[PDB]
Amino acid sequence: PYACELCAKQFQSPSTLKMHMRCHTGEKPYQCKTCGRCFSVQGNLQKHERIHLGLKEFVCQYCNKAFTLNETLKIHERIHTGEKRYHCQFCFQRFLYLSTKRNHEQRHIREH
DNA sequence: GTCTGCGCCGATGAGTGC
DNA sequence: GCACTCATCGGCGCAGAC
Ligand SMILES: [Zn+2]
Ligand SMILES: [Zn+2]
Ligand SMILES: [Zn+2]
Ligand SMILES: [Zn+2]
Repeated sequence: PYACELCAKQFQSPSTLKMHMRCHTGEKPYQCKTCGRCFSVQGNLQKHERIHLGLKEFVCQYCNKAFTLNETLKIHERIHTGEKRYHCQFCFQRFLYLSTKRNHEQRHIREH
């Protein structure tokens, strides 16, 4: 609907195209008031700002370890739930971590 | 050299509400 | 139609264990 003049990717609205163009201009409008690091995406600055607060607000319901970000907590909880979301494309094996799945698939390929 | 665990990013998407 | 918030998910880097 809204196409990028520089790489042909397409977007839904003026605002999402405007956001994508920052990948090409390097514009980073949103500046951390503590350390001065700038971000292209306001939501990414907000994650960063949690680091300076030092409040690890996201707590594991299984072992009670605390984390700075919700996403970091959720990745951690996979250890407890047994969620293995990375599937080998060649066999039944399932993996907790993407890097491990990738190395396992490469072993299939080296065998042909 | 690989597996684990995790800290911190870029960039896109879903949901929401105007 | 539109923008905003937060989720999502890959990438990367690293340290400890083996
Ligand atoms: Zn582009
Ligand atoms: Zn900062
Ligand atoms: Zn836990
Ligand atoms: Zn396999």
